[PDB]
Amino acid sequence: TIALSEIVSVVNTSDGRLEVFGVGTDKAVWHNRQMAPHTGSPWSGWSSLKGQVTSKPVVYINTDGRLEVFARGTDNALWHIWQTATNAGWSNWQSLGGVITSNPAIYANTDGRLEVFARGADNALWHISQTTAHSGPWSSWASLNGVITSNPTVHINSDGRLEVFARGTDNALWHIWQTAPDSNLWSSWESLNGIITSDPVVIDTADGRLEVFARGADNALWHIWQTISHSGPWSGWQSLNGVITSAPAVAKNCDNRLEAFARGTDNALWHTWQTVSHSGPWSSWQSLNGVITSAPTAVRDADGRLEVFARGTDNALWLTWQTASSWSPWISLGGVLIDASAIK
Amino acid sequence: TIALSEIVSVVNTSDGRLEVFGVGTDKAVWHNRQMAPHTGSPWSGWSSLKGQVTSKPVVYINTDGRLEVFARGTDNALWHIWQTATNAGWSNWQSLGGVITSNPAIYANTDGRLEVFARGADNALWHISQTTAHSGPWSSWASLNGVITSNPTVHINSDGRLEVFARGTDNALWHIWQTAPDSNLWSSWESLNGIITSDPVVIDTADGRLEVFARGADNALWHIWQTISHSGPWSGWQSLNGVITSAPAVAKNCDNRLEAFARGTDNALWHTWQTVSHSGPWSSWQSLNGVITSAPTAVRDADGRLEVFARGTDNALWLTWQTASSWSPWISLGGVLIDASAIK
Ligand SMILES: COC[C@H]1O[C@@H](O)[C@H](O)[C@@H](OC)[C@@H]1O
Ligand SMILES: COC[C@H]1O[C@@H](O)[C@H](O)[C@@H](OC)[C@@H]1O
Ligand SMILES: COC[C@H]1O[C@@H](O)[C@H](O)[C@@H](OC)[C@@H]1O
Ligand SMILES: COC[C@H]1O[C@@H](O)[C@H](O)[C@@H](OC)[C@@H]1O
Ligand SMILES: COC[C@H]1O[C@@H](O)[C@H](O)[C@@H](OC)[C@@H]1O
Ligand SMILES: COC[C@H]1O[C@@H](O)[C@H](O)[C@@H](OC)[C@@H]1O
Ligand SMILES: [Cl-]
Ligand SMILES: [Cl-]
Ligand code: NA
Ligand code: NA
Ligand code: NA
Ligand code: NA
Repeated sequence: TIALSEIVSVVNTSDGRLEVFGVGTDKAVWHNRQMAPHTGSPWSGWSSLKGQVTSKPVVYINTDGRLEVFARGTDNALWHIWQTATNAGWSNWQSLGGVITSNPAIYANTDGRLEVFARGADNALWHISQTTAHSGPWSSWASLNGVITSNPTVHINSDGRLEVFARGTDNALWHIWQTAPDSNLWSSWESLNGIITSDPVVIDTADGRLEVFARGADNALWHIWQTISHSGPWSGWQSLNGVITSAPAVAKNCDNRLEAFARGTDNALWHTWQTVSHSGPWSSWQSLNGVITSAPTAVRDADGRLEVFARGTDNALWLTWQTASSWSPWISLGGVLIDASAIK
Repeated sequence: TIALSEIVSVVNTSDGRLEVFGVGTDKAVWHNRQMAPHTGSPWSGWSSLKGQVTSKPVVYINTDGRLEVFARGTDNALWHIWQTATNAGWSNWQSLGGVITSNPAIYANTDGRLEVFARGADNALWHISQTTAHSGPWSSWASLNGVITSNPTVHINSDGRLEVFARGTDNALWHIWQTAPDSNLWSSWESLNGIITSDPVVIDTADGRLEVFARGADNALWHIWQTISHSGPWSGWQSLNGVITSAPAVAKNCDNRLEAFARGTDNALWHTWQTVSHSGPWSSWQSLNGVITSAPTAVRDADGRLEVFARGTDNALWLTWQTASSWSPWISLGGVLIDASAIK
């Protein structure tokens, strides 16, 4: 099992609007977007992209600005749907085949080719990629092996090498990396040790280091980071304390200070942030209230403010954001969302 | 002729350090970099990359994080030098041949291939590109025609199409764009009218629109923007007032508010900024003091603060940056820099 998942995928679009993707009771993918590129913009409301999915739907932005959404289908294949033009209309759902047993994880190679990572029936990590920048057709499926028990997460190093993170059968954090940008050549799997009870979250720091956050065996938030830009050795695990009842979400303030969000024991949203600078010590955990039934999802908007989404007790998506002094009261974006995570 | 040029090229590197490139009295390219990814970091001091150049040296970051510097040689060919590894050592200077009559202008295509633009002996716009992502070999040279009387500037649209801007023989702003990302297919040249007396500066707004700044016939700062994301029609010219005696420089605050810098009639650095938000009205012009002998060069650092470089009366490079309340007093980074601009 893993800590309670994020309920939506969010992106800050090429025209600076937040757009959220979730799963309805009907197992279709629904999306909601800001009208305007500003904190507190009015929202479209929920509209259906249809499909029938059995994973979290995961949006990624192509290097040409076109959104593309990846999800496991009811047939256990990887499916996708994409904008035919930047912030315009959508394709039909198309199958990329395979059989997958996790949420997909996506990143652009330095050459503009999306690469998708997902667990297989064998609990190994599999991958498939665009054969040309921001376009089909796609490569054959292949395996990067391992034995994983969490959803995988991918990020790019500051030298353009993709790196993937996942929990192992021993409940340690494991990782594997490209040996060169855009490559089909990967490292061996390596253990970063620890005992983790959530999906891992990966972010690039202002100084080009990967930093991974995960819930610990004690339900505290832990983190570990590359000690040199795009390189090991890693720091070894450090606790950020708290007692959290969901997966964490992490985003960068516009001054690059990291901020972590998670559900607390009182079912409120809690957060901890770097103080002073992106090199600064972490704050005490503080409450942002709400009563939430999912992990929070955090994103920086076009005004450089953090916005956080979470499911409420009514199964609506609710939203709070940074103000000059504080955070805004929770508002409802409505909808009825399910946790469709392929791993729970 | 054109307004007095920027003296350096600056980048925020893949490990969040500012690195500045200039030309010495010896016509070699010199560089200076922050030790640490923070406002007020100590600097390396000036070190030589050698070469013998007759343009502003222009640094660009490859999609794999490797810096690459482009300059016209004393032989009037395009030359370049690149990091062999991300924030590591440098190649030898290599010729990309051709004959050019402007500073080079560089952007990455969505597929990771750098494309370089420079004026020819015929005063047409010429271009050359990497044949593969972040690597040689390079394409043949070819012309995009036109007749230009300023250094060209290139930016990518929010839909991944490169667009180039330059002053025409009629002193209007002209532009030309790719018809598709990564394409060799371009539009016809189109006039945006106006009368401009500086190189144009181009920036992408938070909402995915190109906005161009240039000095006017009245030595005021003017600007014009795409009215729709990655699309015409354009806004038509609007004055931001001031009386400026250098080219302008523009950067984005970490909340995406645009800020323009230029030398004033008193030879001090002056600036004007968007107030409230990236959609907000522009401030009155205010002084940041100094006595400068170049256009300013503006960049946002890893702490989300603007830093501005300018040549002093002693021909040293000086530096001021945003503080909580104000701006820091000018400090000297030393060196002896010349304006090597291929167009003055
Ligand atoms: C990232 O996991 C950190 C874990 O490190 C382990 O070595 C500790 O025994 C354990 O403490 C209960 C932590 O959860
Ligand atoms: C973020 O959740 C907002 C919640 O606010 C709570 O105070 C309400 O009782 C409850 O009302 C349905 C909401 O779910
Ligand atoms: C994201 O919300 C989608 C839901 O919208 C609701 O308004 C519908 O009643 C419901 O259809 C049964 C959908 O699941
Ligand atoms: C961008 O140039 C704006 C120019 O627009 C011209 O139409 C004006 O006559 C002229 O006013 C003196 C401005 O410099
Ligand atoms: C940015 O320029 C700083 C200048 O400050 C001036 O106040 C000094 O007189 C002068 O001293 C050499 C410097 O060039
Ligand atoms: C960027 O500064 C480079 C200059 O460094 C100076 O210290 C040297 O005297 C001078 O060599 C004649 C260089 O041009
Ligand atoms: Cl668990
Ligand atoms: Cl002039
Ligand atoms: Na954006
Ligand atoms: Na905060
Ligand atoms: Na950077
Ligand atoms: Na300012």
